Amino acid sequence: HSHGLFKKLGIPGPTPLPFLGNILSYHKGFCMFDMECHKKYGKVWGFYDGQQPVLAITDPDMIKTVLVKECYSVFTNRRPFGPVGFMKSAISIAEDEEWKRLRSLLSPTFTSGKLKEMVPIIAQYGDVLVRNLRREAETGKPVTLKDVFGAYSMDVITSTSFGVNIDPFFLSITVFPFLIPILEVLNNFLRKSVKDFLQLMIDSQNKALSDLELVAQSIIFIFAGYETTSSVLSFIMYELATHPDVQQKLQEEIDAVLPNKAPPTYDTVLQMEYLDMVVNETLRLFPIAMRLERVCKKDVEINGMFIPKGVVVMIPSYALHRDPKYWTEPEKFLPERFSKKNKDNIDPYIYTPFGSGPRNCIGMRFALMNMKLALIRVLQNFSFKPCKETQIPLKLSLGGLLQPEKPVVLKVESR
Amino acid sequence: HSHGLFKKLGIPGPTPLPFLGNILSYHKGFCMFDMECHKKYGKVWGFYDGQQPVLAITDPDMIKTVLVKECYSVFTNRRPFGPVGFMKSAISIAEDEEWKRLRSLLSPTFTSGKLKEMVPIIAQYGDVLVRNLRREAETGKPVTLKDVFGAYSMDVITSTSFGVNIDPFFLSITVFPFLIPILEVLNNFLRKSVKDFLQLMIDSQNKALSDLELVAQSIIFIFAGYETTSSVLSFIMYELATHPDVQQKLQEEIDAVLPNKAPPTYDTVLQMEYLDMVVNETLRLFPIAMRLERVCKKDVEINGMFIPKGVVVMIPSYALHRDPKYWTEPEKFLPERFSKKNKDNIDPYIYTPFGSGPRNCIGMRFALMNMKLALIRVLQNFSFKPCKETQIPLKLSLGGLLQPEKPVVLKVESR
Ligand code: HEM
Ligand code: HEM
Ligand SMILES: CC(C)(C)OC(=O)N[C@H](CS[C@@H](Cc1ccccc1)C(=O)NCCCc1cccnc1)Cc1ccccc1
Ligand SMILES: CC(C)(C)OC(=O)N[C@H](CS[C@@H](Cc1ccccc1)C(=O)NCCCc1cccnc1)Cc1ccccc1
Repeated sequence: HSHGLFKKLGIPGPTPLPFLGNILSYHKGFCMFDMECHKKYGKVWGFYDGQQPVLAITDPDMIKTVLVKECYSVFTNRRPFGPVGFMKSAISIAEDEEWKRLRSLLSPTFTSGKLKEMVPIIAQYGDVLVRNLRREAETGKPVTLKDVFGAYSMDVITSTSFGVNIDPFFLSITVFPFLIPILEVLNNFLRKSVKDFLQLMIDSQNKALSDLELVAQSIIFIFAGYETTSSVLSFIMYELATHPDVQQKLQEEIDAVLPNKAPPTYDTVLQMEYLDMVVNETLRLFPIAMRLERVCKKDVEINGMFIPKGVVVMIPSYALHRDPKYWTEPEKFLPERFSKKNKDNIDPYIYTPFGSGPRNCIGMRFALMNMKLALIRVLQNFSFKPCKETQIPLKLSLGGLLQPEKPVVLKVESR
Repeated sequence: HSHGLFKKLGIPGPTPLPFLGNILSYHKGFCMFDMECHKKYGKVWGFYDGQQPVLAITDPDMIKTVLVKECYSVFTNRRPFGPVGFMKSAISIAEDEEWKRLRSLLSPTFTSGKLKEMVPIIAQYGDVLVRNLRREAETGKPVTLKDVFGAYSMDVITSTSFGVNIDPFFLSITVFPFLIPILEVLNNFLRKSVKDFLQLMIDSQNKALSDLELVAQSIIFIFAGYETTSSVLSFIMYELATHPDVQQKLQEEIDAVLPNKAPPTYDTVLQMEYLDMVVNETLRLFPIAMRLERVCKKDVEINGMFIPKGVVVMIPSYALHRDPKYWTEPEKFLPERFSKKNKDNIDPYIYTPFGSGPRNCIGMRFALMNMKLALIRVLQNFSFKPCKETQIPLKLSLGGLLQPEKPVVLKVESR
């Protein structure tokens, strides 16, 4: 009863089936579906997540309009996600004025000054990461990176935020979004554990912040602080192993900036350009968000195109990061794309690993620093080679979230 | 999990039961529940329609703030009603900017000029109403008013709007509002019959109006144009029968303005003050809307009182129309309250039979004229006396909508 929206507007796209819409095309993942649609319809197309119309845009100006120019006015909130419960007060989930309050309350936590305070604290768990790698390296045995990276990722998020130091169904959500309010009325490790980030959240309480709403942000920061950091670091070391010349050229820069295995400081990390080039190129190949979404809260006509209320505007970050119309040989791992000689030829609204506009990743600078502090301390001590069980080429998880199919396993040799 | 909102805010009210909230108190109707709550907690109280918090206000300034001062900004929409289907595009149901468009598109239909055009058309069915009453009067037999009034009400709405001339479950809606989106995906006499009001709706099409959205307004105008007119006219004739002095004093004014049973014109109706006093007093005793509601779309602090987002602000029109703190002997039918000697002592935010602010009854002036044109032609020919089966005193429908329990039946005598 709503599958004729894009047909009325003259917007191309795949023909939706009743109830299901176009979800059956997700059998190859969100990424392959966006790449195929981008090659079939061009700059703009639409589809249906069940009965929910989703409009996809690939025009950099139109992307700037949604993410930056018309953020506070029209494209303020993402697709409604539930059931969440008390997590509705989370900044990544809150909407409209409730989000505007949380954004300002939590913004001063990721400043250039607050990050510099965490470098002396993070430098501890970097050495634990090396010494935990030193054990599984002297013993000739392939290492699951996401395990030793996830242990480092959780050790950082619990101390930077609080100070603690320690060593299948969403498919029906899109088909049955009417069942989301159902589960809300159908209804703890942290609801009392909360009873630094945690400091400022009470120091931005001295229009203040609640407590159940303080826990919700802490849980959110623990999610993204754990899974995103470990998953990207795994993606990086796979590329460094499958491209040994890049791994060595990176090791040469680390030793030049940090001789005698110097401790990586805040200022020494921002000086390494080839390290940032490797991180940015890996994030181009593997944008863990895959997609950026905004809900059209009222009828608009952006860049000469009518968009009706309720439509979910989507930006296919993965499909744009691998578009041959912007990247030469887009499947190859080439960090020289982000060299200061070639960095100018990159549209910031085509390359969006952290989003754009007022609602981008608030912890972008923290995530870049955390991963760079991890790579520096690890590559200072070890080199990485592919193993017999190393999945080459690496398959992406055909499911929902952006992960490798088989875990990344490489050989570790101590320098 | 949300029954502590008014307890946190220090707002009094009845203690809600889990899931049900306070709906069990509706066993005496919305009206008796509001009257008892108004006497128990005073100016402001709160309750829960299941899990939905509803705040009741009785302060005229605070009522003016919600209905008039902060309408476009905060209190723009009513309680979400569903499942409606295509009727979501109806002006009484539409929200935010969609309603603002429909209001302006349909406003010029109820001007003082458009009503004057319908007086020569309505005057036809007034004589049919008399001649249909003349048959059941020469035959000594009590008449069900709502039947002969409903036949007149439908004959007017179909010709004024188009030109055609022809002679149990909502309880679960409040407990299970999560089931409303369910029924929406679960899914005609007028969807093709539409294929004057109907004129202007296409003449306000020559940012225009749709067609399925044109039918939705036509159906809405047929609802209120049928049930409201007949129900109030029944309430009026009961009061005129149970107060024969008022019925005669009204008959004297009608014959003075319209001698020799003159045809009631637009200008002759607005001259009769005692007729308007009878209509206004009946609407005080019987405000068919009972309640006025606005959804708080964002946190506000109106008249020194914090109100959170999502709360349904409610104005108990019935309870305020019978408040002894504003009306002396509020249960008695006394049209002299609206005399030009005493009309000044009436707060327009306490007496709201048609609402107030930008979202009041758009067909207020049409309804007043339609009923007055009906009373004039009927009282010119007949007098009304109570019968053996006349329910004296009249009981109100203890259920949902404001109706009499037993239908109003009176004796009719031709003058
Ligand atoms: C490699 C690491 C990360 C990447 C690539 C990444 C990427 C993203 C992207 C693409 C968005 C959406 C931007 C948009 O919608 O325009 C986002 C949102 C967000 N990210 Fe991250 N993220 C990373 C790590 C983190 C970390 C460590 C945190 C720590 C708190 C974090 C917190 C958030 C929050 C709170 C939001 C929602 C902000 C809002 O809705 O206002 N992310 N991230
Ligand atoms: C005795 C007769 C009537 C009474 C007492 C009455 C009363 C009311 C009241 C109290 C409201 C809500 C006002 C508010 O929320 O502030 C309303 C709304 C409305 N009424 Fe009536 N009404 C009557 C007859 C009619 C008629 C004949 C029409 C013909 C079209 C009509 C059309 C509407 C509409 C469309 C709305 C919603 C307006 C909007 O939401 O913008 N009503 N009425
Ligand atoms: C992706 C899309 C649009 C198709 O549907 C959605 O699932 N919507 C996302 C909401 S799920 C929720 C995760 C969660 C909450 C409670 C318990 C378990 C799990 C969340 O709010 N997590 C935000 C974490 C911050 C983050 C994550 C990744 C990278 N950097 C930062 C909203 C969303 C989507 C994409 C990026 C960010 C946020
Ligand atoms: C009352 C409350 C707040 C507790 O819940 C609601 O049921 N909400 C009302 C929505 S029901 C709908 C009626 C209908 C639609 C399709 C098919 C069958 C029935 C409607 O939109 N009818 C508006 C008709 C205009 C009118 C009616 C009466 C007097 N004058 C004008 C919204 C509402 C409430 C009170 C007054 C006006 C509108």
